[PDB]
Amino acid sequence: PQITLWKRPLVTIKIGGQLKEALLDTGADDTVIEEMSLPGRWKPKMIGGIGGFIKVRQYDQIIIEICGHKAIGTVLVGPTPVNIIGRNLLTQIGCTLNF
Amino acid sequence: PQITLWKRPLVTIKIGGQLKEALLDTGADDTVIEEMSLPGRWKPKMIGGIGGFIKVRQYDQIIIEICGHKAIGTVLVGPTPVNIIGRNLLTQIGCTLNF
Ligand SMILES: O=C1C(=O)N(Cc2cccc(O)c2)[C@H]2CNC[C@@H]2N1Cc1cccc(O)c1
Ligand SMILES: [Cl-]
Ligand SMILES: [Cl-]
Ligand SMILES: [Cl-]
Repeated sequence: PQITLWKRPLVTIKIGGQLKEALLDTGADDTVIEEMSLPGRWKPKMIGGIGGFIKVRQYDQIIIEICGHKAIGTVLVGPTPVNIIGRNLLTQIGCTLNF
Repeated sequence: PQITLWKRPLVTIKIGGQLKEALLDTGADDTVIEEMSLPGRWKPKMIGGIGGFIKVRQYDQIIIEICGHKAIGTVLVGPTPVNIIGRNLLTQIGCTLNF
């Protein structure tokens, strides 16, 4: 699809068998999702936000659907204001910026 | 142009007679620039996300040139670690997400 930016670019994702709303965020290096259960071992990760740094949990090779497009990759879990699909997965689904 | 997301989508902007590097950020509602002088009245605002909030100065009707495209809108100025072009200006240059 082509998504304009007059409103927040919110889409539906599927992760852990559940539908969630998430923001397509080209300003985010990484994908971060609100607290939920994911399989496997995790590693620590620091995000640098506009207001400061924050530590989250990194899960690798997680299955996730974004607007119906299947992806498998790194998902961070922590206290994000909104679920964020960052560049790591935007690249997987072939998303570009155009003007 | 078409901009892939393998790396941060940084572009050159011209604002207030100055050249700066800024991030095209579809997850940002607003545009926020590091400390600099801008003309006109301003009012204080708080903007935030995963790492906390920062206090910024809101300037309205500011002309910017983003990667060669002129636009006008509100620009926030404050202690942001990265210059951010948000949706309020991305729309004006015709920027969309495509996949
Ligand atoms: O921390 C923030 C942040 O505060 N904002 C909000 C913001 C920032 C500037 C202006 C505005 O109106 C809103 C977000 C927006 N996209 C990534 C901005 N980030 C960075 C981020 C987020 C998640 C994962 C990452 O790897 C990086
Ligand atoms: Cl990944
Ligand atoms: Cl505006
Ligand atoms: Cl449009």
